[PDB]
Formats: sequence, C-alpha cells, structure tokens
Amino acid sequence: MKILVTGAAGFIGSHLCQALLKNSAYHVVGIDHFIGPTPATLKTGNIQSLELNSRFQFIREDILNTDLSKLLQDIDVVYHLAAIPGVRTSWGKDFQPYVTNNIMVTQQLLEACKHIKLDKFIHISTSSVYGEKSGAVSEDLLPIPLSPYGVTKLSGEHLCHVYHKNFHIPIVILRYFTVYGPRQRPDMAFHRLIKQMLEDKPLTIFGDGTQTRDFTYIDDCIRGTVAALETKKNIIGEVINIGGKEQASILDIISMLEKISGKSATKNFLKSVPGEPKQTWADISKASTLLQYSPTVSLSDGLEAEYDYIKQLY
Amino acid sequence: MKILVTGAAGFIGSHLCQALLKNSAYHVVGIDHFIGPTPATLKTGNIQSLELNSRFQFIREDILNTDLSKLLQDIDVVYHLAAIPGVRTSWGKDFQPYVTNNIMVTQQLLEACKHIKLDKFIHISTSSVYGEKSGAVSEDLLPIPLSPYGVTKLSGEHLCHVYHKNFHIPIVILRYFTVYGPRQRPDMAFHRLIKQMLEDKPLTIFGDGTQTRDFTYIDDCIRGTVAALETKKNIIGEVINIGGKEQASILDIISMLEKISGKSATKNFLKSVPGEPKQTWADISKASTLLQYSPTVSLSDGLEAEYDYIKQLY
Ligand SMILES: NC(=O)c1ccc[n+]([C@@H]2O[C@H](COP(=O)([O-])OP(=O)(O)OC[C@H]3O[C@@H](n4cnc5c(N)ncnc54)[C@H](O)[C@@H]3O)[C@@H](O)[C@H]2O)c1
Ligand SMILES: NC(=O)c1ccc[n+]([C@@H]2O[C@H](COP(=O)([O-])OP(=O)(O)OC[C@H]3O[C@@H](n4cnc5c(N)ncnc54)[C@H](O)[C@@H]3O)[C@@H](O)[C@H]2O)c1
Ligand SMILES: O=C(O)[C@H]1O[C@H](OP(=O)(O)OP(=O)(O)OC[C@H]2O[C@@H](n3ccc(=O)[nH]c3=O)[C@H](O)[C@@H]2O)[C@H](O)[C@@H](O)[C@@H]1O
Ligand SMILES: O=C(O)[C@H]1O[C@H](OP(=O)(O)OP(=O)(O)OC[C@H]2O[C@@H](n3ccc(=O)[nH]c3=O)[C@H](O)[C@@H]2O)[C@H](O)[C@@H](O)[C@@H]1O
Repeated sequence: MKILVTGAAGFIGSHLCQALLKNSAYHVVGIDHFIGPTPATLKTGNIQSLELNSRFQFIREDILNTDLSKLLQDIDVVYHLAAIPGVRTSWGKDFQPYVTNNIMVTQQLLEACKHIKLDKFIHISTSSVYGEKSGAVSEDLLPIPLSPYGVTKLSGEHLCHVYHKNFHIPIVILRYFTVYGPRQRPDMAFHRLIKQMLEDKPLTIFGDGTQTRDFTYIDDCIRGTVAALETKKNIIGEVINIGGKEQASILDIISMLEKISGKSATKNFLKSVPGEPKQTWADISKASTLLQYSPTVSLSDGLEAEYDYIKQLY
Repeated sequence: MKILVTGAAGFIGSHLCQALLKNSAYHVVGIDHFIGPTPATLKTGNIQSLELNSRFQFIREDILNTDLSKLLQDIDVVYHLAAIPGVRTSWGKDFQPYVTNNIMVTQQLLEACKHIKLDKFIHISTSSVYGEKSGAVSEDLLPIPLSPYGVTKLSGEHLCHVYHKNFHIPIVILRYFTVYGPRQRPDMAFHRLIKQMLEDKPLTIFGDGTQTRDFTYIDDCIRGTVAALETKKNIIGEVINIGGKEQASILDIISMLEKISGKSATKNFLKSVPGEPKQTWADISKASTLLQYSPTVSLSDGLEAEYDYIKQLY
C-alpha cells in the first residue's frame, strides 16, 4: 500500500518509517515541518537513512499549508504522529502551537480523509489524556488531563471519534506511555539525564524522583504500532494502550544509569512542574488481545541502547 | 460584589446580566466582541436594555485583545459564556473560529485568573459534550462529542479542570441543555420554526423530526446560573447539568406551536445534518442537591413567550 506518516522525522515517526520500509510491499510518504522541542539537526539525523530508500518520499512542509488533496492521493493508511508533544511547556503563550499543531492539524487531516478510501487512520495519542489515575489504566476510563498538552491531545482523539461516527473515517487510536530509546527527543527525562551524566553535570529531578512511568521501549512501541496496521481483525473505532515491559521511578532509572556509566550522579532536586501526574501505568490487556502485543525490552537493555545513542550523538 | 460576564451581548449572557442587575448589591461588567451567528443589530438591543442600569459597564472588545489583568483586578466572580455556539456550522473552514473563541479564549481567561482572588469562575458548557447517550445523562458519564463544536466546548471544560487542579482557580462548570425563550439566537430551531410559522412558510425539519431535546426555558437556565453564585453548598470543581421542565421532539414542538398560533404548519423535511444527537436528556439530580434547581416553566408557557418575542422582533 502507500502509507502516510505525519511527523515522520521525529523520534517515533522516524523509527516507524524505518520499520514499515522493511516490508518491500510498503511505500511510505513522510511529512514533517521540523518544529517542536527537537532541533532540526537531530531530525536530519533521524531521516538521513530513510531518504536513501527509494520507497520513501519525504515532504518538509506544514500539514496546515500543504495541499492535502495531493498528500492523501492514493494513500491506503495514515499514521498521524505529528504533534507538539512536551507535557511541561504548554502554559501561557506556549499553548497556541499545541492548539494549532494538535487540534487544527488533526481536524484538517480528518476533513481531507472524507473524500478518499483509507483502510485505516491510525491516530497516535498519549497516556497524558488520563491525567492522575491510580492502578493500571484501561481505555474505558474517564480521561481528566492534568496538562494543557494533554487537553489538546484528547481534543484530537474526540475529533477522530467525530469524523469516524459522521463520515466513517476508519480511525484507530493508540495511546503510548513514555517512549524511550535511541532518537528520544532531547526534552524527555532519559535524554536529559544521560546527557547530564555524560557531561558530569547535575541530574535534574522534578520533585523528589519517586514519580513513576510505564516506560515503553521504542522497538516495543513500533511493534505495537505496526501490529495495528497489519491485523486483519476489525479494530476500527478502538482506543488501545501501548505500554512497556517495566515501570520505574526516576530514582530507579538514575541508579540503573549509574550502573551503566560506573559514575555517581550529582542530583539537583527541582520544584515539581504543574501538569505532571505522579504515576502512569498502562493496562495493556486490550493490546495483548487485539494486536498480540507484548513488550519484551527490559529497562537495563533499553537504557544501554539510549545511553550508547546519546554518547555517540554528542 | 463585582461580576464579569463574558458574551454579555448574547442570548443567555444578556438575560444573565439582566437577572444579576436586579440585585442592587451586584456591579456587572459585560464584555462582548459581537461575533458568532447572531447579527450585531440584535445584540445592540441586548446591551441597550442592560445599559439603562448604572451598575452595568459594557466593554466592546475581543477577550483576546483585552488587558485581562486590568479588567480582573476588582472582579469577584467570572461567568464565562463567550463562545461560538452553533452545533451544525463547525465543519471544514468554519472550525477555526470555534478553536479560537472556545479554546484559546478560555485558556487566556484562566491564565489571567491564576493570581486574581476569585470567589468563583463559572464556566458555561453544553449538553453537546455528551454526544449520543441512552437515558438521562449524569455528569460523571464519559463524554464523546458528535460535533467539532462539542469537541471545542469539552476542551474548555478540560482547561478549567487543569487550571483548578494546578492553580486553585475556583471553577464550576454548568452544562446547559438547548435553551430557548425571548432573545433566542436566530440560528436555533424554535426561532426559525416560529419565524417560519408566523410568515406561513414551510417549517424546515433536519431529519424525521423525531429528535428530542431537554429544552430549558431561559428563566430556568438563569435561576440555576444565579444559584451557582448564591448557593450555600460548596460546588467548586463540580460539573452540573442545567436541564428543562419537559423533553419534546421537534414534531411535538411543531404541534405545540400550532396550538399557540392557531395555524396548521406546512412541514419541509430535510436531510439530517452531521454532528447532531437524536436525543438529549439531563439527569438534574446534582443541580437539585447542590443548587436547589427545579425548572418551573412549561413548554406551552415558554413557547408562548418566545412566540410573542419573535412576533415583536419582525
Ligand atoms: N515520545 C513519547 O513518549 C510519546 C508518548 C505518548 C504519545 N506520544 C505522541 O507520539 C507522537 C510522536 O511523538 P515524538 O516523541 O516522536 O515527537 P517528535 O516531536 O519527535 O515528533 C513529532 C513530529 O511532528 C512534526 N510536526 C508537528 N507539527 C507539524 C505540522 N503542523 N506539520 C508537519 N509536521 C509537524 C514535528 O516536526 C516533529 O518532528 C506525538 O503525537 C506525541 O504526542 C509520544
Ligand atoms: N443557547 C443554547 O441553547 C446553549 C446551550 C448549551 C450551552 N450554551 C452555551 O452558552 C453560552 C452562550 O450561548 P448563547 O446562545 O447565548 O450564544 P450567543 O452567540 O448569543 O452569545 C455568545 C457571545 O459571545 C461573544 N463572544 C464570542 N467570542 C468572543 C470573544 N473572543 N470575545 C468576546 N466576546 C466573544 C459573541 O459575540 C456572542 O454575543 C455559550 O458558551 C454556549 O456554548 C448555549
Ligand atoms: O506518556 C505520555 O503520554 C508522554 O510521555 C512523555 O512525557 P513525560 O512522562 O513527561 O516523559 P519524560 O519527559 O521522560 O518525564 C518522565 C518523568 O521524569 C521527570 N523528569 C523529566 C525530565 C527531567 O529532566 N527530570 C525529571 O525528573 C518528569 O517529572 C516525569 O515525572 C512524552 O514527553 C510526551 O510527549 C508523552 O505524551
Ligand atoms: O444543548 C446544547 O448543548 C446546544 O443546544 C443548542 O443546539 P441544538 O441542540 O442544535 O438546538 P437547536 O438549534 O434548537 O436544534 C434543536 C433540534 O432542532 C433541529 N432543527 C434545527 C433547526 C431547524 O431549522 N430545524 C430543525 O429541525 C435540529 O436538528 C435539532 O435536533 C444550541 O444551539 C447550542 O449552542 C447548544 O450547545
């Protein structure tokens, strides 16, 4: 088929394109405006290989300015990953690009998909929509975001449901849980903490470090994401959690990084940042059932992979 | 005490201001940018009756072009009604004004209220957030909007929760159910059908006319809205349905209108329009407990009042 990947030069999008291109029967169109928290230099690195592949077409344009008629011509599947993704930087004057790139972009894509015959529109969303929840969260749980970011991503999900129900756009929603590994964005905790540790600079901890995440290794995330395309079973209209092998606190992670480096971290404990939950924890039963999803990369292996990537990057 | 009412020149806002001005204790500031579906001619008359009262101050400005710090210094309570409200006109290129005036306006007001000492931030929302549900809907039900309009309004609610949890802004959310009576917007069903019936023209019905609403008479809406200010109970953080005395389908309303006009209407059944639920039905248990809310205006009395107003307007 022809598969459109929005946000193709980003962390997850770059990996997803590479995975799809291993199947000789797939042709990939990647669109990326090179905005958000990752510098354009890192994004060029993410796609340099991809651009050599003859079955990849790269478009460096804003989805809000591009000819969406041309873009979606003969597209069989859309993977919509384009977004402004930072939890902590979505307040005051920094909110507008979240609304433009998370809400207006999703709506304009969904409008463009009304007059074409997609197999699937695979919309990427976030554990950030759940907000502050206790236990493993299931996809039927009432979402109450804690960040303006989370609000804009949940508005994107609701636009998906509006366009599915009214115009039969074949939407599938994936909710990722804190994805890490090679090419992780430089605003995320593991990139920052590894870069700090490499430079013998203080590790920046927001609050006391006891907060936990369901960290998902990139290869696990991509296996789940590709499974959503490749299943022959009806998952249209479904919201599916994609979570990781092993939860950990930021203190637990730092201890694991010290074992990889053989260094001892200097720690700087900052104020908690408004808008962050203290815990995330996916119930991935539905992904297990629908996609045969099971994450297999341990934090020790995934963290070594990221540490190696960050060291070579800088 | 001093009360800011956004969207003060609008249908519900103008009636709200009118009700608050009856209390000589209350100083009222109205702000309205004269946008949305109602032509500015009808809104002028709204602010003209309000401006007879010395305790009313009117600001004719976009909330996005206002010094909100300056405005809010002496404000005790905000009623936030300003929005783009039409369910049916929120598709395609019409969507952006809903994002601007429903999402960016709400965010920017909440940002300005972060360091104000408010008693209450009373955010007006809509039954449109629920989408299609069976039975009387309670406020803890998972909302799945059917329209882009509904998505933008539920995004505003989510912003209220974010700013409440992170910054202790004392938000209360009211979900209104299809409000009618004198001053009803010309794009709403009762206004169009009464105008049509008055001029012996076909009554335009969008589908089979079996659609029903929990229609709320304006005076009932306003009594519940004023109760949110005056209640003895703690309602900070609550979502509260404000629904009407009697549910009806459009066919029923057309029969009730024939009784009032003494006319037999010609019907013009048109294609159902995307993004509209078939039923709305409020569980008003919570309003009854927290606000002593009981709607008291019957459809026959309310339609008569709206009939007399439409007759007078044209
Ligand atoms: N990284 C995670 O932990 C994680 C977890 C949950 C969900 N998500 C979601 O996964 C997706 C990918 O996240 P990521 O970490 O790869 O982020 P990223 O910033 O690395 O990638 C997103 C890409 O979208 C592009 N983009 C944004 N707006 C655009 C526009 N208007 N037109 C064209 N391109 C545009 C950016 O240039 C960027 O390269 C996002 O939707 C994010 O919300 C990520
Ligand atoms: N009418 C109903 O049946 C109903 C039911 C549910 C909820 N609501 C909600 O009630 C509120 C009032 O609805 P209404 O029927 O009175 O609508 P309306 O259009 O009569 O009034 C809203 C007013 O907001 C003003 N406004 C919009 N954007 C603005 C901005 N940026 N700055 C300043 N003013 C701005 C408009 O000029 C308009 O006069 C809305 O929030 C709507 O979503 C209405
Ligand atoms: O799962 C998700 O939906 C979200 O996951 C991540 O968001 P976040 O959980 O903030 O991921 P990190 O940035 O890796 O933060 C993880 C934890 O580390 C903490 N942190 C972060 C950065 C840092 O320098 N120090 C620090 O202690 C944060 O407080 C947080 O508790 C992504 O950045 C989002 O794009 C995505 O939506
Ligand atoms: O309750 C709500 O939350 C919403 O109520 C109304 O929206 P709507 O329910 O569309 O109200 P009307 O415009 O009065 O429409 C009611 C019904 O009449 C129908 N209709 C409308 C107009 C018309 O000419 N003919 C007709 O049959 C519609 O299809 C709908 O089923 C308001 O317009 C919204 O601002 C508000 O958000």
